[PDB]
Order: sequence, then structure tokens, then C-alpha cells
Amino acid sequence: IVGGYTCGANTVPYQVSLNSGYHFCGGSLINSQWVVSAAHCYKSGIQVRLGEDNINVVEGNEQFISASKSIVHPSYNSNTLNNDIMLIKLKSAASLNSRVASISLPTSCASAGTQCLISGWGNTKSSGTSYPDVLKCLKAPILSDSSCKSAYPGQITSNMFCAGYLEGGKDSCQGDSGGPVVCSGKLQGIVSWGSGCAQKNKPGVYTKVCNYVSWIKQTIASN
Ligand SMILES: NC(=[NH2+])c1ccc2nc(C(O)(O)c3nc4ccc(C(N)=[NH2+])cc4[nH]3)[nH]c2c1
Ligand SMILES: [Ca+2]
Ligand SMILES: [Mg+2]
Ligand SMILES: [Zn+2]
Ligand SMILES: [Zn+2]
Ligand SMILES: [Zn+2]
Repeated sequence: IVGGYTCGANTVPYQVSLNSGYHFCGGSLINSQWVVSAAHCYKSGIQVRLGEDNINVVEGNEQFISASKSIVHPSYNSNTLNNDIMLIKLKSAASLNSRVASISLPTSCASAGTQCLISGWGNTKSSGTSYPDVLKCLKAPILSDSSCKSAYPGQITSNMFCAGYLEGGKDSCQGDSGGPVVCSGKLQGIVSWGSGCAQKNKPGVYTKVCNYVSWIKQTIASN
């Protein structure tokens, strides 16, 4: 997250860190047994870590659980990143508490203008590499589809939305990938892609979760 702030330990209790020997992507807990992340974060051998704040120190509120299965969206296109969402089932159900909680899926989509909270342990430098150990947060509004499409002509589909600042300076970045974009209490987006990070007129692009609620509900009930 570039231009964000330190969230504070466990202030984003539905945030997960996907680890395959090191943190490589974020995710969101939707119920005690399932996590939603991005399909471009797909790997074999994933351990999900809940209750994290400093991912390099065992501070006492973590739960490390292995995934039993991953389901990448059936229509995910790795070239365009369209339908960039994946579901991960945990081997054991997580114990939910104040520090580990699930986020709700949306009943409708959110309007341009709505402020959201984006978080993750991704890169914090636009030009450079600096990876934080504690969770970083960023509040950004959803941008109109028109400014999103002008920034990325022919690359935006109806399953994506941009959020951010056109002036640059604040954005999610690699490492934040798969993470949550929560607006008004609902998980509205998944950190998906962008052109570098925090560049002027290059906002972040997020998977539009409201278009996948029936697929998610059906998939988890049948697995
Ligand atoms: N080595 C790894 N463990 C790793 C993990 C995730 C990655 N994801 C990318 C990316 O290159 O695919 C990537 N994910 C992005 C998310 C947001 C923005 C943005 N808002 N500017 C840009 C991004 N670039 N490379 C990655 C490398
Ligand atoms: Ca920790
Ligand atoms: Mg994240
Ligand atoms: Zn990138
Ligand atoms: Zn990359
Ligand atoms: Zn990524």
C-alpha cells in the first residue's frame, strides 16, 4: 500500500496473509471455513494466516491453517485478469473472535464516490521496494467507470472497477494482491492490478465482487 498508514494491530480482523514459506498475497475471511483472494495469487501449497499484524513476529493472535482446496473462477483470463477471484477452503474452521472475524458479502454493488478501506502487506514505494511487516491501510473512493476506462482503454470489463486517486501517491501495490476493498461494511473488491503503483492517472483496478455473490455462495455450499 503506497501513501497509506499503519492500521493498528488486528483493526482489520477479516484480513488474511497467504503464505507459501513467506507472505505473497492477502485475502479475506468470509466465514470460519472459506477465504476469497485473487486468482492471480493461485499457488499450490498455501497456508492461510489469520490474526496477523506483524507477519514476521508471532504476537499471540495468529491462527495458521492450511488450505484443503483452491477454486479459481471458471472464466478467469490470466492475460486480461478478467474474473480475478478464487476461493480457498481451510483444512479446519478458524476460531472467530474479536481479532479474527469474517466480512460480509454485498447485497448490491457500490456507487462511484463511496469511500472504501483497502489493506495489505504489499510494497509501500511507487519507485522502489520497501515491504512492511505490519498491516497498512488506505482509504480511497471508487472512481467513475469513465475515468477508469480512460486510464486503461480497452482493458476494463464489467467485472472490474478502479479506486484511488488520479493524482497518484496513494494505491494498493503487488503484495496487497487478493486483499480486501471494504466499503460500507461489505467486501466490494479484491486487489487485482494496476500500472506500477501510485502513478498519476493510473488508479488501482479491483475485481467487482458484487458480480460474483451467487457463484461464491453456490461454490462454498457444494464444497
Ligand atoms: N512474488 C510474489 N509473491 C508476488 C505476489 C503477487 C503479485 N502480484 C503481482 C502483480 O504484478 O500482478 C500486481 N498486483 C497488483 C495489485 C495492485 C496494483 C496496483 N494497484 N497498482 C498492482 C499490482 N501488480 N506481482 C506479484 C508478485
Ligand atoms: Ca504475527
Ligand atoms: Mg492485502
Ligand atoms: Zn504489478
Ligand atoms: Zn508483479
Ligand atoms: Zn498482485
